Amino acid sequence: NAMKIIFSASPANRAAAYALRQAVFVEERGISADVEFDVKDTDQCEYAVLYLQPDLPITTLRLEPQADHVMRFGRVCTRKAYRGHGWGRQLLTAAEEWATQRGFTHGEIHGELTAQRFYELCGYRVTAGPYDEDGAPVVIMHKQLL
Amino acid sequence: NAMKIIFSASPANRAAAYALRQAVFVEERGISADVEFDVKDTDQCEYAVLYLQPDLPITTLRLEPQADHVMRFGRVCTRKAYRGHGWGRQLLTAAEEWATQRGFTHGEIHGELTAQRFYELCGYRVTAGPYDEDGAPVVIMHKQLL
Repeated sequence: NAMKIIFSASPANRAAAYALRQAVFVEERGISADVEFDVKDTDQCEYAVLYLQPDLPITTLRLEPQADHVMRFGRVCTRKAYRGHGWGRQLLTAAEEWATQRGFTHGEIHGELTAQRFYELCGYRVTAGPYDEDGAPVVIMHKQLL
Repeated sequence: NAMKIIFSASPANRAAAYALRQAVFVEERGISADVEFDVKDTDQCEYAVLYLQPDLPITTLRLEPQADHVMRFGRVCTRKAYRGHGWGRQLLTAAEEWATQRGFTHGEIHGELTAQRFYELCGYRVTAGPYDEDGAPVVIMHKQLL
């Protein structure tokens, strides 16, 4: 049993991603479900999921391609018992490589202000903000992918 | 007497730019002067000014270079009696050409929500927002320069 990472729009992988987001954003943190789950969540949307076992997804992000070869990584979260062990960082490092393989040259993050330093260690920089949306501070960050 | 456009950090051109901004942002629209005039306003900062005559500046913008060959155009305004005749648009078209000559490949605007369509006609697109800062809605816009 090795740790595994999956990029795809399948029913099963899609389910894993929704289950993580429902537990963390909606239930644990009290965000409205019609805010968390949005018009971009279709059958065609691809998600990145990291599994310790086949029945145990632990961290996830949503792939959101933009114009001009910019990839945005969104809906980022980690199962509570597994936070603080570098799994999110491992997932992101793999998602960057997946994106460059498909011709994107820049990563893009709309992160919570409190996560600024984390993303700076991964090589992102603020290009706009802080501002405010849905009630709390956000910063726009970019990184050149190589 | 031809219309003239000037790009520079000289006392005289700098003065023209401050006079326009003081009249429009501070006096006409009631923004705090320590908000309008900021830490970027040094002797080394370059401004773009359009003159009908040598004693008559009518529209202006501030040159704000960013990392990675992105030029931001800021502190944009036009003398009241001369609004709505395309002068701002003429200035911007000239500032884009000035920037490409110096190796910048992208224009960047942080505009008021109400100006979205104007900038779209000039070839910009929203890449982030709307949000809110200093009390009112802003959108982040980009354009490829050619």
